[PDB]
Amino acid sequence: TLDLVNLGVAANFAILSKTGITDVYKSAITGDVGASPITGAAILLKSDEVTGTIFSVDAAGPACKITDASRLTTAVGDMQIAYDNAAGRLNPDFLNLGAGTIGGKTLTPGLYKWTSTLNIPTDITISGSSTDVWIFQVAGNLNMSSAVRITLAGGAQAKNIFWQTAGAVTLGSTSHFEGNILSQTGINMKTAASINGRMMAQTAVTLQMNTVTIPQ
Ligand SMILES: [Cl-]
Ligand SMILES: [Cl-]
Ligand SMILES: [Cl-]
Repeated sequence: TLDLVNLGVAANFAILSKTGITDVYKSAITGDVGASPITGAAILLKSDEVTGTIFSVDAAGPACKITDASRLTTAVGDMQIAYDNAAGRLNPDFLNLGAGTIGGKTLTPGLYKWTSTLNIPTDITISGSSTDVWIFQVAGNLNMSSAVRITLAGGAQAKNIFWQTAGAVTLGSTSHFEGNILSQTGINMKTAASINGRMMAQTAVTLQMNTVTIPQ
């Protein structure tokens, strides 16, 4: 059975980036948010958008920010460790499933790899037990089209789903994502898309009136 990806201190964040968090008011984020090593001024959220704590590396940022460089440095390091962990998993159960487009599929537990960009243009289901683990390795971008829902079935839990992407992630408007995202570049959400999962970007996270909830 596939091991979880240990997020370390990054597990405590709904959104964690390295070059900031952009936002088209109003979003609704549940969980802590942070960015490092960029200045906290690059976190463009307000306090009424975040249920939790906004962490900054310095004295800049939203009014409600907490300055804690050492925690952010550990979280971002742990985020990098998790990204490398997840990208380093060997012996995939699936390789280039659906030839890079996977609309309509039901995904069972395991390690999946794509040597291209992955597209999700219609609804999909992730199906498994409450202890099963999915790891999706994407060597290109990860795209999901407008209004696409990812449905969880059989007891599958968002906290046991990990998406590792070497390129940028784009979630289209009204879409609904499930699982943790470890992006090597950005994670870009569009108008009123939602995610039950974490947004861990090694560049920036950009939002447009999104709902972001940390997995329970
Ligand atoms: Cl850092
Ligand atoms: Cl990769
Ligand atoms: Cl846009």
